Amino acid sequence: GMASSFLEEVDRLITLSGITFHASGTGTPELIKIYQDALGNEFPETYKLFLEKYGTLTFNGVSFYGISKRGLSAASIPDVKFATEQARTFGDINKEMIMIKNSGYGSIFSIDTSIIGSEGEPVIVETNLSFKDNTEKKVVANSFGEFLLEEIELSLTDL
Ligand SMILES: [Cl-]
Repeated sequence: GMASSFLEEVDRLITLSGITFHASGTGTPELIKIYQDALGNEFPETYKLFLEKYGTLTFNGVSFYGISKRGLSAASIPDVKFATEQARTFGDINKEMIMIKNSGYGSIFSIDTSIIGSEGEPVIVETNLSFKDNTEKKVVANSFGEFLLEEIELSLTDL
């Protein structure tokens, strides 16, 4: 299914691609457990697969957050614990959301563990500057895996 074919597909696409993908490479089963416990969230299967294989992934300056090289000592994005804790402190996302991408000002992308898509995983939501005021979310992808594949596909057509 989608989750069992996810890593093969991402690799197939990175292989075809001639852009450089920057991956921390530092995700491990132990660190995945530690991040989930710290944030208070279960990570969806495609996100944990991504964490284990890539850790983080940045390409064309498009950055998908995760387990950075410094791990618990990360002091900036693209570490997902850093980003998520920070956003919660500032009210831009809540305790059920895991921040995974920030495409310029006022556009935050999260795994929403409270909103399930059609593949048994949490969807990706986009939230903006007024989230702390109105809590509105926009669904922008059916799962973490599908979101990442969509953005890598876009890189294969657009400069
Ligand atoms: Cl890193």
